[PDB]
Amino acid sequence: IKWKFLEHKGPVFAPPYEPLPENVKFYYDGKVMKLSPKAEEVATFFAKMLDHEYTTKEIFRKNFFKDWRKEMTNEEKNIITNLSKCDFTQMSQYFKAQTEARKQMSKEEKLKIKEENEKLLKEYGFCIMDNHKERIANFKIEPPGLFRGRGNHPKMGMLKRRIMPEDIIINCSKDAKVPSPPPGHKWKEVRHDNKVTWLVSWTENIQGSIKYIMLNPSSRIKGEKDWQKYETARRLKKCVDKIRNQYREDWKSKEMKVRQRAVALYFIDKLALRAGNEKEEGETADTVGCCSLRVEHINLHPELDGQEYVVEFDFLGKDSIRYYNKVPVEKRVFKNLQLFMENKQPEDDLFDRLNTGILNKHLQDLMEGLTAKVFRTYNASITLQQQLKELTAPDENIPAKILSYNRANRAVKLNYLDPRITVAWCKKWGVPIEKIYNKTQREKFAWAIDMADEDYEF
DNA sequence: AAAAAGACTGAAAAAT
DNA sequence: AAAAATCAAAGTCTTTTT
Repeated sequence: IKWKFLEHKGPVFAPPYEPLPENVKFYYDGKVMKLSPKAEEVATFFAKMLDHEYTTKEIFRKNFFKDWRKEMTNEEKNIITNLSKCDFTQMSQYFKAQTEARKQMSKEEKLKIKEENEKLLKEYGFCIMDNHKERIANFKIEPPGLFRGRGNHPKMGMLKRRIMPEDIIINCSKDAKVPSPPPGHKWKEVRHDNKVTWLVSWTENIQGSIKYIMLNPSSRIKGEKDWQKYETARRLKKCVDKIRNQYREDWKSKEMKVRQRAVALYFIDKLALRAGNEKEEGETADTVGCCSLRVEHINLHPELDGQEYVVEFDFLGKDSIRYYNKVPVEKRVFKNLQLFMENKQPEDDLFDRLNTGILNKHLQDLMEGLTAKVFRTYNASITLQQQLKELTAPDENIPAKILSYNRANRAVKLNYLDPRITVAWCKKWGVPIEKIYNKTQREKFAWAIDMADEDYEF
């Protein structure tokens, strides 16, 4: 269970489309052409992005072009058949202009809207869960627009539709006043599931996944998970030795399987690679993680740059960010990597008999609550802790120590670091927490800030 | 088993 | 005064369906 009482106001739907001004025009093959409202709206999306690289990608241009056409009238389809013939320049000029306008505004102008914004947030940015009011992270529904997929996402440029109340599922307690939908509408459904943490959800049309409206990080519901998250990592700390000794043993098994996971566990532990869940071949942008590494991403070097037994990792991880690395591994690991590449083709899984489910199942068996990602938290937290002891100058000046903080903070993000660690250091050294964590971080880390002392040790 | 369904960081805008 | 400086996709992991 996640709560007992949950009463909130529902989402803020996207502002309705504002038709272009008459003077603002669109040209096709030199000719002028007034676009159907729907076709117009979609075109503005593209127009506002002509100043962006997205518009230079062929995947984007095509995905946009096709989707735009599905919204055109029958005649528009007949005419507009070449993107290269469409002229969005004037539309583009307009929006840029509009943006300039908002920049060149009176303080009188600026303040009004600023207060306008405060009225929405005060009303729709909070909810009541149990005894207290809580802040909501994202209370507005994602506006329609063009999909900004990262990397070579095969769907970038696709049209994200406008979410109606009819697509919205509301969640709140049974005894709560149900938020009423916009006049003339209905929610998709209303449920009272005290097992989930979300207030609102809906299915996004581009990938068919479910989007949710949840609470601020400073939430008890959120905060509590984070607290639990670091605890789990602390527990790994104790069992890591036992764990490292076991997979270090599995490196010599008569079961490539036992060996496949062990090696992967190694990299994860040692290099902090991500689990690597399989992604839909042809529906997503190809990035990989540990378990999903392919033969082609690894290249072994018996000896290299004076280094002996080097593994040359070269692939695209999360967000299509390239991970290149030369890693001197332990012999049995290096060799095992040869065994794993034997008679395989590049386009093949390195860890053919392994997956995140399998791996995590094993980790769980080793310690309840242990999943791959825990190694990233654990590795990051411990490093900062130890680098803080080692680098903090015991007779320092508040600002330089903060440097020490950065230096310690170098070899190691607000996500993989038990905040209590920084909370401890700041007290022991009398460095105001305010000096490291800003208002919001203090908001978010209030729990670590209050339940940890100069004596804290991750 | 495994797929499918479900529940939890980048980058752009805003804050002399 | 003005200008220059400092939200939502994409993963992981769990639960349900097949």
